[PDB]
Amino acid sequence: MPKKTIYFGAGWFTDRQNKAYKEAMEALKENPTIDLENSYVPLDNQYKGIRVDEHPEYLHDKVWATATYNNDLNGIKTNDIMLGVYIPDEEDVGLGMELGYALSQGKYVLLVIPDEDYGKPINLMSWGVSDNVIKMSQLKDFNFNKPRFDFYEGAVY
Amino acid sequence: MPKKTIYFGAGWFTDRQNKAYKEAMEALKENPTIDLENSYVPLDNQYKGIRVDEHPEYLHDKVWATATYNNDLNGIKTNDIMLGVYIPDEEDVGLGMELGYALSQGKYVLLVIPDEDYGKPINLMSWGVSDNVIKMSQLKDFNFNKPRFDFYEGAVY
Amino acid sequence: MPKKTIYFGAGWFTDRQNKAYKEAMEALKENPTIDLENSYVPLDNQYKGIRVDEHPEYLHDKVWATATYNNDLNGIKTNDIMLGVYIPDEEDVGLGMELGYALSQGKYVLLVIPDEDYGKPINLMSWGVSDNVIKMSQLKDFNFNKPRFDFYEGAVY
Amino acid sequence: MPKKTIYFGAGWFTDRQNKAYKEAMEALKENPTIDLENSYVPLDNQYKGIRVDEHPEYLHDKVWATATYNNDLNGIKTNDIMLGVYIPDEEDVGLGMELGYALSQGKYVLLVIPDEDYGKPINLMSWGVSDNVIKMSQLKDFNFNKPRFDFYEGAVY
Amino acid sequence: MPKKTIYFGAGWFTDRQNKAYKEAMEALKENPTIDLENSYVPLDNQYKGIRVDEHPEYLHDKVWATATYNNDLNGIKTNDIMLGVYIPDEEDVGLGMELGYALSQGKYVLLVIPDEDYGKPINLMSWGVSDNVIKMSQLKDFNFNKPRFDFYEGAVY
Amino acid sequence: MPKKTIYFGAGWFTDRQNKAYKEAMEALKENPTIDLENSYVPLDNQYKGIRVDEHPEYLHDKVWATATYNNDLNGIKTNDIMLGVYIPDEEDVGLGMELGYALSQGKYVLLVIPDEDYGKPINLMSWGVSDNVIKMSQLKDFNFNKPRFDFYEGAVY
Ligand SMILES: Nc1ccn([C@H]2C[C@H](O)[C@@H](CO)O2)c(=O)n1
Ligand SMILES: Nc1ccn([C@H]2C[C@H](O)[C@@H](CO)O2)c(=O)n1
Ligand SMILES: Nc1ccn([C@H]2C[C@H](O)[C@@H](CO)O2)c(=O)n1
Ligand SMILES: Brc1ccnc2[nH]cnc12
Ligand SMILES: Brc1ccnc2[nH]cnc12
Ligand SMILES: Brc1ccnc2[nH]cnc12
Ligand SMILES: *[C@@H]1C[C@H](O)[C@@H](CO)O1
Ligand SMILES: *[C@@H]1C[C@H](O)[C@@H](CO)O1
Ligand SMILES: *[C@@H]1C[C@H](O)[C@@H](CO)O1
Repeated sequence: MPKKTIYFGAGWFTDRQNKAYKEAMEALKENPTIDLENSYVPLDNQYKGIRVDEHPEYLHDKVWATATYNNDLNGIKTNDIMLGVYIPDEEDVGLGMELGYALSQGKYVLLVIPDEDYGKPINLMSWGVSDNVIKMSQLKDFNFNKPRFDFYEGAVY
Repeated sequence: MPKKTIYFGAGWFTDRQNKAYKEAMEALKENPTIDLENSYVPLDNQYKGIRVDEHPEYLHDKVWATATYNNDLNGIKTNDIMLGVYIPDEEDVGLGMELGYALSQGKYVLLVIPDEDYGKPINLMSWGVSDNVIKMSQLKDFNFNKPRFDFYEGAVY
Repeated sequence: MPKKTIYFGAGWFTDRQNKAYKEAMEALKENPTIDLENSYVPLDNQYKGIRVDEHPEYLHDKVWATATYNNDLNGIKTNDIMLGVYIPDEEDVGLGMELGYALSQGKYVLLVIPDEDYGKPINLMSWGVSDNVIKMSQLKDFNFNKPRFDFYEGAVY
Repeated sequence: MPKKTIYFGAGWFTDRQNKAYKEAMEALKENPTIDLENSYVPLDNQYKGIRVDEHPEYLHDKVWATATYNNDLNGIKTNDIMLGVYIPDEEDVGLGMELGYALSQGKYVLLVIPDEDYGKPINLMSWGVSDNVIKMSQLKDFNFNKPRFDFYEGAVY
Repeated sequence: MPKKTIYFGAGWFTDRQNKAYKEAMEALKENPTIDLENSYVPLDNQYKGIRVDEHPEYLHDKVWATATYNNDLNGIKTNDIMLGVYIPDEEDVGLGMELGYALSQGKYVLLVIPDEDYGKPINLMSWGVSDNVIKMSQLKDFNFNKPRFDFYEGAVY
Repeated sequence: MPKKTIYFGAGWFTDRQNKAYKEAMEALKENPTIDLENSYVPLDNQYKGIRVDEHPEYLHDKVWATATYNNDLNGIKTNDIMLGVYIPDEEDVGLGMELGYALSQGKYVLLVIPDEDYGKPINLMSWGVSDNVIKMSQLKDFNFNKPRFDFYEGAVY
């Protein structure tokens, strides 16, 4: 098969986020239309190897912030597809921004929602930016060579 | 004497959001470089007048959603400036998306934060999309004819 | 009192096209939110004054074509609003292209259809690019300072 | 060889359209730089499997129209190359729009004209959006890995 | 009576550059379609007032560079028109970049060349990005409300 | 490995330019993440085979200039990556423009500087457009499948 690369848009700040993250990453490893090795994973592309957790003084460093912001934008713009791991109860402003950038860069925008949450209401603008929204259990078999437009089968506020 | 129009980006989903919203609107009324009458306020431009809070039957109507999403994008693209009323503790995914769209449409992107919150950490991607970020009490006097790039005097996460 | 400029998108290749053209121009003269004098009219901006109808020697001149094409794109990109005078039975490929360019340049895209034709089916892609579609008799009073998204009250094919 | 995907921009509303469609599709099947399987063919991507011919009531459904319009845009934006099967005597507004969108998305824009019609006049804006225009008989051997800019060897009005 | 704002694109690194700069600024002061007061002049918008010529300690500060680069992009994107003061014998890479950004932001791109140099060859890519190119002595009277595409009356290389 | 294509942005007007050109081309031949055959090399894509050196009358031909400019833009837009061979002492306005276009087209923008010059000051706008800047000796081993954002380790004016 041909393979496409993605940007792994996913929060890592809550238990539900980290669960969905692990699940989505596992689904991508099993999906044969995805080149995960050459995809952009934010958490493995930390500027200069420095760990924002082990040294939180870097959250006042404007150079760190500039480089990290730009790395993410670059990760979106140089890969085929924008993936948003999306928790309806824990909606993320950063992801929202990235979705808007992905749209502007002409990328397919795919949201993935945990099966337990699929159907719960999501922000209108999330509903609208997305080209499609699927459940976590569909991610391993999603054909990224033939991405199509569809509507969320769920609520929007 | 020259005046600019804005898109009023703001959540309306919490008490702090609604407080900041009311404050920002009052600041705009007093700002002599702003034409507020010809500006786009999402809450007054929802398809058919309906708000999914006041009429929850439209929470699954895809026509309402399509038209409302598109009207907001149109409100961003046809106005001079993008405004984001921004609560650091209650960040909004919808606004995040709109910030990214505004960037893509070449708009000055100004965040306004309540004075009581100015300085609190904001999402890196919000920090990065923004051209500038000011406090609520600066909004009435901000010169929208000479908008400049500046860094938030505050943290990111 | 604020005024917007437009690009006058319209075919001039049939009797119905020319009729609608004349009507739309008269409506614009009477509309107080339009600065028609500073607007771009393709037919008056062809390279060197020449019209391939009035001087068919320029039908193979690539310089004339380059300059005229570029001037039209420039006329779209430097004006506030994109207008498409639109005959459902005599749709125009050139205008279609210009609608797509206008979309890409972040312009409000307004179709105007002769009252006698308003409601007739229009191409899906015209329906979709457009932000709104109105009847000729609405054009003189349309408020270009507060342009909104609306759906055609009519069919597509 | 490396292979590129396309969007199959072609009308299906006249005898000449359907002839050129069949020919262009055959040429693509034989072209070794094209991955036709993973290309976007509108007519095989009808929303929800519903047949606009067998159920023409869906031409008043705004959801059907929204999804179909968006699928086409998505088909253009997620594929490498924009292909416009172009009949000079039957110029298509929908294709025109799609050409403008393709330009905006940074795609190579290739028009293909039946050999019997190559040379006949085409709209200036079609001439201008295109990066190249070739005859149907050149399509099977076109090297899509090395697409180049050239001018139509033909008239433009 | 309507006025446009500009971005003052110009090198300041040679005697001819500085001469042309002074001349162009004087022309703009006298041009009644230009609002010079609300226009963006890079040299007066450098981060913190500092010029790497007057304070060379900032020649390795990445914060100064980030903010100054971003302010210039912002100055281009929030003003109506892109101006390039252009010396054919002393072409400037920085201005070149800014011309390309201006193009991407849908701005009219006007080059102005000292009368003594008008006609000398200019880089092809400068020739191509530009919408028009005029002589210094035309700048005071140029009608920025009706900007049109025209070709340089001069050579390229 | 997956391979990416590039646009070979490099002047050919000085001894230092031609040296860096030869070196960069050699590095690309040895880099296994690059498909050089299907990359766009300006100097081998001269319009219609005509040699601007052997026939310098074509530098007044507007058709030659139109086609050549458009070929370059096309070469940037249809390839994966923008490469700028960059001489700090011989900065090129044409390259600058192309860098701005590449940014606008969503491309990774890589500057390459001869090792003997790496560290010398470069224009701010060059520093800013670039996603990364490396030395000639790093080009053969650069992983174009995982391009990342970084800052020039050098001066900027
Ligand atoms: N029902 C909704 C939800 C969101 N928004 C837009 C406007 C606000 O700025 C932001 C709120 O999340 O997104 C909207 O217009 N209507
Ligand atoms: N000779 C031509 C052909 C087309 N057009 C542009 C302007 C019209 O809106 C549309 C007409 O097809 O395209 C033009 O300016 N000149
Ligand atoms: N230190 C610098 C270098 C360049 N520029 C911008 C503004 C000029 O138009 C162009 C000069 O090279 O680029 C700038 O603002 N500051
Ligand atoms: Br830390 C960090 C790294 C990358 N993206 C982010 N978005 C918000 N915080 C972020
Ligand atoms: Br039905 C239909 C489907 C897809 N594209 C179209 N353009 C005009 N009608 C269309
Ligand atoms: Br000749 C020539 C060919 C291609 N690009 C160029 N840029 C400046 N001169 C050029
Ligand atoms: C960008 C990376 C991640 O997807 C989000 C977190 O807020 O921002
Ligand atoms: C988009 C699909 C097809 O190419 C045209 C028909 O008008 O619109
Ligand atoms: C575009 C091709 C080359 O890279 C430069 C020369 O000025 O312009």
